[PDB]
Amino acid sequence: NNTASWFTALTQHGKEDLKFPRGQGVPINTNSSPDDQIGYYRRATRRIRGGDGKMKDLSPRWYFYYLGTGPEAGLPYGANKDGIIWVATEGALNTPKDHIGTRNPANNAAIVLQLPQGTTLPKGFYA
DNA sequence: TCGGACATCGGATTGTCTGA
Repeated sequence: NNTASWFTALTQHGKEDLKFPRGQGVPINTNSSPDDQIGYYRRATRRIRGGDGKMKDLSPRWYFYYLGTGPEAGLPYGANKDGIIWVATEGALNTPKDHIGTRNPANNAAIVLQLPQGTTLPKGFYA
């Protein structure tokens, strides 16, 4: 409603869940420092009614949140939770990114998620 | 101004229109 990821989601089109090699996965963001570049993706799988009136489960969306923000703001980095994967630029600081926070869609459009050139993605995520 | 309806999932964590 009024709290969202700063970024569009990575859509999972295949069987493989999202995951990244250590050091990879944090979006580009000119308002972020390297110390800021740590957080998680959270999976959201929606069940919706199609135009034929039949229900269907859409491809999962994985949204990025900086550490200590968003729906799992209280989770420490590395905590095991289904549908949460952790990412950090090497050397990022293990502190909540309060000053970045989350996005209010009434005030700001999402940034289309950009990963660093050469980032590895699992099959079924489109690059 | 702003809440809400609705689309067909693209972006619904939006886009678009518009009644109130």
